[PDB]
Amino acid sequence: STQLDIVIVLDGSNSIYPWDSVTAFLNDLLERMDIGPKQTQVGIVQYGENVTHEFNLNKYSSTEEVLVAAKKIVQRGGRQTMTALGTDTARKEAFTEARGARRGVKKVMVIVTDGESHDNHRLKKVIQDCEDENIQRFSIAILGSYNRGNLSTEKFVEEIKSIASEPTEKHFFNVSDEIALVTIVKTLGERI
Amino acid sequence: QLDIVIVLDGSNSIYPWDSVTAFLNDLLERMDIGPKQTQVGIVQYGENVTHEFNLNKYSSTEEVLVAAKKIVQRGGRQTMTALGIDTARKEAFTEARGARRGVKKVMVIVTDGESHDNHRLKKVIQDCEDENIQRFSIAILGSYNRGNLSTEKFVEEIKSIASEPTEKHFFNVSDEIALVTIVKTLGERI
Ligand SMILES: [Mg+2]
Ligand SMILES: [Mg+2]
Repeated sequence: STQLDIVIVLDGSNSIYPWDSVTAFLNDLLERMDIGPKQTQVGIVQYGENVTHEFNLNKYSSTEEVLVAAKKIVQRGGRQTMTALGTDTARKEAFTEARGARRGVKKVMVIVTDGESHDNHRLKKVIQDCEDENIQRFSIAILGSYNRGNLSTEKFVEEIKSIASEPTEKHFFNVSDEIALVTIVKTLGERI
Repeated sequence: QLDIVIVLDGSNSIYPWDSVTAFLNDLLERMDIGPKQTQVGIVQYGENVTHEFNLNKYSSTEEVLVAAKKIVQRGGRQTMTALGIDTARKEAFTEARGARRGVKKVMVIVTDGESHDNHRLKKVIQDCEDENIQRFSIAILGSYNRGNLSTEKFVEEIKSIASEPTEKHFFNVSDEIALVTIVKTLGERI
């Protein structure tokens, strides 16, 4: 039966606004989980230019504690968007026994971003490494800032889709804007 | 809490071998291996039997995984399943090779053909029953189907090796490349 190690990878770019929309997403997604050492564990990493572990997989042992922490996460911002670095760091550091990962438990990564990555040339390798380590990946593309800035989103969407596990349609979410993020909580939760 | 001995048919008809090592990797990487947790030993048989490694040879999952990938196919024409199972019972499951007193013994048998020492199965299996060894048996029908051979008799033989209820302990795998698909389910039942 179930058991789950979930690491949410958050793009802290300034373009994402309002930040309340992201924390609302975290709250609504996480409150529907049974969090504990013998159940689901959640770890959160935020990236911009560099990466920060907001908290490890075994930092909190109850849904209640996680919800309190999730709300405290502040937007770190950043010039460049290093999604490959964020994902790779999550694989290499977040999903390790030292930080709480559990032997034999299913691994799930949830990536939320609102732009193409400056280190997109690393994605091919980074994604394959996650795949070899059996990390199911759900990727979320927020088209808000791009649309508000009249930027074509075609390539952006293609890039974020490439991060999602197959079948893509089930692991990739095209979110029109920040305020619409909480809208996918029900579905994402049913698929994780 | 578990002493697991995997008994692998090494007969040349099984192809590609990477399919068997992929199965081992995927199955073993989900276990917590150690002298205080799960222990794994592997035996490979053909016309003869070889202990790839004893139950207490390794004390961690990572070590087991590195060793598992190194296991080479030894081949053979004769499929001495009875000998393989019997050797696992009286040799692999001994305190000398790492077996822990009081821990549950689990055997996982993987083969792609009827055994040439089939006349010994009833006796060998009964001895396993007497010693309380839970048995999971996996029949790969790859070579048989490719060779257009009937599989009814083959499947019945492998089912007879599995502990009851057969539904829980026996697995019918269409071909080598499909072996990896039972890892999840097998891992949950052990
Ligand atoms: Mg941005
Ligand atoms: Mg054979």
